[PDB]
Amino acid sequence: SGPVPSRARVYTDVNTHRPSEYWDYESHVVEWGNQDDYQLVRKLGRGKYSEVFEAINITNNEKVVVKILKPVKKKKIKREIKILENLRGGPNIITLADIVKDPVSRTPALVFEHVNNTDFKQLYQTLTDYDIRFYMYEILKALDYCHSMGIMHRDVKPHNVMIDHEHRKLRLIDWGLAEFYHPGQEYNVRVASRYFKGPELLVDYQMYDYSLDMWSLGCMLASMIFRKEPFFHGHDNYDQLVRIAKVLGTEDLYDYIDKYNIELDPRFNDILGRHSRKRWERFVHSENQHLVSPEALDFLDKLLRYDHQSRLTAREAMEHPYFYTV
Amino acid sequence: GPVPSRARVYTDVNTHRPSEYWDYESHVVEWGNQDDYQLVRKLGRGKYSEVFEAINITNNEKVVVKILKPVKKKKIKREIKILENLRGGPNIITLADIVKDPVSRTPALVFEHVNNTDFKQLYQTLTDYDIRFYMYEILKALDYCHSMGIMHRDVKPHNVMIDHEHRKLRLIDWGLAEFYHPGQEYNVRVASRYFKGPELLVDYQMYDYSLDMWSLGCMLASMIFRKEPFFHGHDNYDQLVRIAKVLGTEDLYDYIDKYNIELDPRFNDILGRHSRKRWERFVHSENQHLVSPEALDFLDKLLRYDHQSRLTAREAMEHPYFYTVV
Ligand SMILES: Clc1cc(CNCCc2ncc[nH]2)ccc1-c1ccccc1
Repeated sequence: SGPVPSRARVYTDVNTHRPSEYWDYESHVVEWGNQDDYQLVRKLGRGKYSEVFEAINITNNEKVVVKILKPVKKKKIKREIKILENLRGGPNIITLADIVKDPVSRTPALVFEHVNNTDFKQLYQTLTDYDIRFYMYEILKALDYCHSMGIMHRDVKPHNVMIDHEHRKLRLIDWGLAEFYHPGQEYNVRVASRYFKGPELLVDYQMYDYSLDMWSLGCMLASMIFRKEPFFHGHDNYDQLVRIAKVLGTEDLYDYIDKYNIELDPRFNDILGRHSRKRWERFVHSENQHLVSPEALDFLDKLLRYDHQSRLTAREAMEHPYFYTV
Repeated sequence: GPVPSRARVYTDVNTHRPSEYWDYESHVVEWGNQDDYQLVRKLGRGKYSEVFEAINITNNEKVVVKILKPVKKKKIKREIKILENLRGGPNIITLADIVKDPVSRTPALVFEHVNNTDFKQLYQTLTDYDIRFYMYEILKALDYCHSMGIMHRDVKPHNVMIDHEHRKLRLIDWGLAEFYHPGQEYNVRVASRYFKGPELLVDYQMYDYSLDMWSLGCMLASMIFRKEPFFHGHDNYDQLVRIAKVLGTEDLYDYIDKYNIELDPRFNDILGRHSRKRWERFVHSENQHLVSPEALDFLDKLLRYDHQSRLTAREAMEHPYFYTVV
């Protein structure tokens, strides 16, 4: 008849039991403050529908980050703002400080706490096996919190994780794709960045949950311990599933899609092939062995599962032996 | 002639901004189609506008439609520009659309719907706290619009829509609002009689945002003392006399001397001599529950003849009267 329904094993009804105002971002009233209080200093980068700037709040001489949004979709701006407001103050969540709009331009801008970022590549060289544990625990704090608040980030990747290694501070940012979890709801699968996309998205299984973020986090952990960036290197969304199948095997992939009665896209049949399930110790080499341990591999194995229901939740992951040292 | 004056705050916000932001005469107005809106009932009738509750048929959401009698096109452009400039500001009525009826070609402004609680029910059950709360909400609107270089120039109870059930307040009716430019001489035929600042009544044209602070003072006094209106003039000359009966003729002569104001000969036989009355004189059994030393200290700092001596909206927000509000 169609796909088998699914629901989160944790924080299932947190949004249902809350008032309409909290989860309805379309009805949320956005109060745009004056942009004069902020003086833009330099461009920090340029995203798809946003330009980020380092700025100074002239009213208190404090550094801030200003994300000038290309207002391509209003509903999307409202969702992000609402989620940021909802999560404001949460552990390791980027703090939205202000919502402003420049008076002639009338372009929406989000003002955040400033983070002194340590480069992905630069941090990578000096990252110890403990450091991977510590920061992975810090991300888990952010995820367990946002999941407990009925929100799935849906865009977990190293670019969205800001780290100040000098102060051992981590912030989960870029909430633009984030969404309110509602049990039974069917979500758009065109979320997350290709390498971090969960199997559910690639096979077009819409009734996904917070566990999506746990797959993404698994991909990040895999890339870190093994020093293989990205871990699953798809060249497109179809190939992405093949790259996962080359590691997890095609047997468990068919068991997954059968369990949820998923109609596999015709473009898959000719590229998927047949693949054995690979051991996690196969990726261990001389360049990465110092960051790899049985605990790390046991933890990774419990994150990188086809079955979204079978993956550890953020809270279960926090209790894993891998983190006994943090 | 009269000594020049300028605002103590947001003096050159407009000057340092481009021509497009404040030249409303050059602003390009794009009139949408009125067919998206179905009028429900008349909410009231102003001088050059008729307001209606309406339904946006494309989304079944209620909206407010202000049909404007097009006596002057320059004024309509000014309002539209100001509304567009302020759109999204805290407690500012949100302009949602600008439409013309296809056959009538009459200009109409579409705003976000506000459910206004019945004034009579609200007036009797209002408490000391509700006044502090709603006053702070108006201050948010004023500090914001003054920050954007705009003086409302028509602050009065009628232009403050309050939804008590949801504790929502909107400052509306921007038809008399104007861009502040330091040194500019404005038309004094603005605001509503009871709310007209001394500067308007003595024909002192170089006024600023502080005009709105006097008007707010009139509302506050009316609220805490349960006297409506507080200064009950029967005309614009008598209006100054009503103020003089409270503030005293001594300070009135100090004011007009400070700015070298030529007092109209019509004031000669009506002004008289009046002593400075203590604010405690207006306290009675019917209003003593809404009055406090903080309230009287705050009111005293708003109802000043000298427009430069009145608290700015930001200073007013920092007053001890609001120490009990978020
Ligand atoms: Cl300003 C005002 C206004 C109202 C209601 N205004 C009615 C506005 C209206 N009615 C129809 C169209 N617009 C109620 C209370 C207040 C008020 C509340 C606290 C302190 C001072 C004043």
